[PDB]
Amino acid sequence: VNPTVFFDIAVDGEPLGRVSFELFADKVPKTAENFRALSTGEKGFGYKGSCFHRIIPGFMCQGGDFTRHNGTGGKSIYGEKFEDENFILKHTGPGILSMANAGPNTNGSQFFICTAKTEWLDGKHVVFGKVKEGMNIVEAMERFGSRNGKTSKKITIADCGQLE
Ligand SMILES: CC(C)[C@@H]1NC(=O)CCCC/C=C/C=C/CCOC(=O)[C@@H]2CCCN(N2)C(=O)[C@H](Cc2cccc(O)c2)NC1=O
Repeated sequence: VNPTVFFDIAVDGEPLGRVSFELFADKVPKTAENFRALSTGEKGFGYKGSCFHRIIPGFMCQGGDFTRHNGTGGKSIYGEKFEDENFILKHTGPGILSMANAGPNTNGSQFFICTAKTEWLDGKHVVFGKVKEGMNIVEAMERFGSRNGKTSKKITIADCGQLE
């Protein structure tokens, strides 16, 4: 009933490991579906081959700009940015998957993975999933970030899809 999807993470093209996510389709169906479909690539576009453009150790890893690859782009499966679905789920700790945005109701494809409890994001960013397996891989990804977020190596989603 709740999809599981995975990313295979690579560092400058070399496999690091697999991160899998439970998507909370029972609580945020529209936001979950967006990420799910972009993870399978089923519409002809999505996350495969894209990079994590901003990694800030102790805070979060942000990705999802598969159109411009620099953090300015990305697009939802809905033909336009979409509304903040709800704010039921909170940023409770490491592993929380949540939507990046440019203000209220501007969800696209960019998302972030928390690497700490970030409760100050509640009510601003829509939480729609959590890491299930491979949190250690997300932690390792932090090695390649910095205080301002620029990455020291290219951190990419070499492959991704749905497991369940
Ligand atoms: C999706 C994309 C088109 C979007 N871009 C625009 O709004 C234009 C200007 C961005 C300025 C960038 C600031 C970066 C600051 C570094 C620390 O915080 C971040 O990395 C945040 C973490 C939550 C997810 N997120 N970026 C975003 O959603 C950020 C906005 C943000 C910044 C800081 C705190 C915060 O809660 C939210 N938005 C974006 O990245």
